[PDB]
Amino acid sequence: NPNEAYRHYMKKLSYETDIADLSIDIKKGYEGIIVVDVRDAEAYKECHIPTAISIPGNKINEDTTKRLSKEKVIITYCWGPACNGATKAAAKFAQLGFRVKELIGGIEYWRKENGEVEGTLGAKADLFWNMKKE
Amino acid sequence: ANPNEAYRHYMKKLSYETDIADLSIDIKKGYEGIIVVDVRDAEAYKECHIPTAISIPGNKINEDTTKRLSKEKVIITYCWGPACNGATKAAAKFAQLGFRVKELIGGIEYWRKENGEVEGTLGAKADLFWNMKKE
Amino acid sequence: NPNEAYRHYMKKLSYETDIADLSIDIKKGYEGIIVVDVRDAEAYKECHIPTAISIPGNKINEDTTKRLSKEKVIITYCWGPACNGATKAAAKFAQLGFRVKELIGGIEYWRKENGEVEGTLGAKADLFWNMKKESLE
Ligand SMILES: [Cl-]
Ligand SMILES: [Cl-]
Repeated sequence: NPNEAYRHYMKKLSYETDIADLSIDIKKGYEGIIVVDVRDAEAYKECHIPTAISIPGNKINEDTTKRLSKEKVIITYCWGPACNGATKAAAKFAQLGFRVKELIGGIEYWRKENGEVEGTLGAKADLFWNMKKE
Repeated sequence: ANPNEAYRHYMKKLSYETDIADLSIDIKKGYEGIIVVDVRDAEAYKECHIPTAISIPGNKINEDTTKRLSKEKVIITYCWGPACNGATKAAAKFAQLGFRVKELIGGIEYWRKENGEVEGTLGAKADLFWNMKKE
Repeated sequence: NPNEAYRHYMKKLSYETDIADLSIDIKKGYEGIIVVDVRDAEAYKECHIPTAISIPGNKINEDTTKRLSKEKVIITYCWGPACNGATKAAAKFAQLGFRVKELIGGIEYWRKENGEVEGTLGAKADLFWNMKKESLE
């Protein structure tokens, strides 16, 4: 029924955010969020989203987030739609008592949507995770 | 989890959405039990949209703009693609209006990547993705 | 609240797996999973994921799954993000009593993430589903 549907979509929206919404908070300098790149350290060093900090997914714990305020909202992101990293991170952040949303689209679509990137390689970095690279 | 719980989950998920495949079918056979609604900006629509689809910007979904729509048909909302949440937000507003709705995963982005035809001013010449930098 | 949030995220993962996780399973030779390609038979024969068996979604039932172990886990995959195949498939498998998870990204992102492909056309096969090829097949 309509009511059940409404609750469903709203709830789904409460656990996520898209490239468009993020691009606005960054552009307006909203400080109510902390953008966290949960991919590999070297991946972040080569290319990452503006204002984002690095915290590889397997490194999320009390020590690596001691400086993060529980008053803000954590936005996690991985490579893209084909990655589950952002989701695994969200669970860990949540377990640590944070309010968290996962970015849908990842850095892949942030770039496809013509977003700016920072890093050692920038727009020259690989668009996708390379399963064979390692 | 166990099969019983798994079955419920997957079925439920399927009840709130639909893919490019199922859409193309109802469009090919001219099914009229649906109303394809483009939620993106008015300009994007006019430039390139899915066949049989109407234009209703997400931020404009309300009683006034949905007065000619029949609660008898099923609403199918769609935005740019996997990176957009428009279709989802649109579904909530539509369900809030007492409608029966489903969001289209893939957006018009995959409708094209899947050799789908489009109508509009620029047609297949329109940009594939949303441009953050465009004013 | 954090508590509910944790339950939500954990449950979402319990019904899926990604390219990365599957690649590690294929490489480590894990036998606790059964990769099932749910697309059209022809598509599979042309290009599919290593160690995966062909079982078209519309052809899933007790006859085609009789020789599959219930002790393992079924991983379904369709073309990609814009497909519901794997999800419809998961449901049927769950109805048959199997433990199952769907692969997000499908074969599309498997190949994009530089994955190996086996089949007739291999890496030369089409990357996306062709809406027109249907009438022609
Ligand atoms: Cl108005
Ligand atoms: Cl692409």
